[PDB]
Amino acid sequence: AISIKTPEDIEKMRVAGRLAAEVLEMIEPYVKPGVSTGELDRICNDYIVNEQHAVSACLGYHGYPKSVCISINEVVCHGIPDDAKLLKDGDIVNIDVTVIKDGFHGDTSKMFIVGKPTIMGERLCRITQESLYLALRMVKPGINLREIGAAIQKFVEAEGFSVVREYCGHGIGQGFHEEPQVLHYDSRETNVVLKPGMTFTIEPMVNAGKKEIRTMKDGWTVKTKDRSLSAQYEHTIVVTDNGCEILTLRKDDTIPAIISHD
Ligand SMILES: c1ccc2[nH]c(-c3cscn3)nc2c1
Ligand SMILES: [Co+2]
Ligand SMILES: [Co+2]
Ligand SMILES: [Co+2]
Ligand SMILES: [Co+2]
Ligand code: NA
Repeated sequence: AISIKTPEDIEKMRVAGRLAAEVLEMIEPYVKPGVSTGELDRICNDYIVNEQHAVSACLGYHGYPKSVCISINEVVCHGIPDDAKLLKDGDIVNIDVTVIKDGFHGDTSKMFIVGKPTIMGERLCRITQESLYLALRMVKPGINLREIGAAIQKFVEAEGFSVVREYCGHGIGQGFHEEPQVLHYDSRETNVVLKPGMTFTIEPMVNAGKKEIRTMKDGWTVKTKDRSLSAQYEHTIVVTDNGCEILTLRKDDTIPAIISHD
């Protein structure tokens, strides 16, 4: 559009964003060696539907068959939960949740390391999260999204890693994937000035190796071409008069929910 949310709209996004975040806090103790991604997905859907009184935006959307996306190791994104896929020590696992409540969407993802961490896994997860946080700290009215993507890329590359090009952040509200596209790297194509009341996600995908990615024969599951590890974190935000408010913050986040400039 780009769609500006009213205060009422924003309050409903606060509620959907909290619910999405709560799914991620809930699922954590279940993420252990020997659990399958299929069970994790069931637990999440059961929780969203029967405790939260909400629904998964994933389920049925363009025919997607499950309720969350679960992406392990070299899978970059859109991993499909499966009863036969079991987690094991050292795995890094992204769970991407999107909840609809009262017509509004809340979208967020985080990494989990399973059992005994490996050093590359810990590092990649930490740097990815730090790249999301740096971008969040830049959001305010007047800024251009190009600057934010540029800053993500500079940081990630300086840390020896690479930024997935083909996937980005997005506006969100009564629609799951709204304008604008929120690129996580510098592009001359990008020119979006932020205004208060915009709501969008930042969701960098970072590869320990080379940025290149291959989609699977299923035209969907995405892996890293060099089979390097890939990590992602995502938050949903609203642009405020002097900053942003994070709508999907968790107790384990180490960034304030409200960021203020001046
Ligand atoms: C579940 C179902 C359909 C989904 N379509 C998206 C998507 C489009 S651009 C970035 N993400 N993600 C999905 C997750
Ligand atoms: Co997606
Ligand atoms: Co998401
Ligand atoms: Co998203
Ligand atoms: Co360490
Ligand atoms: Na991954």
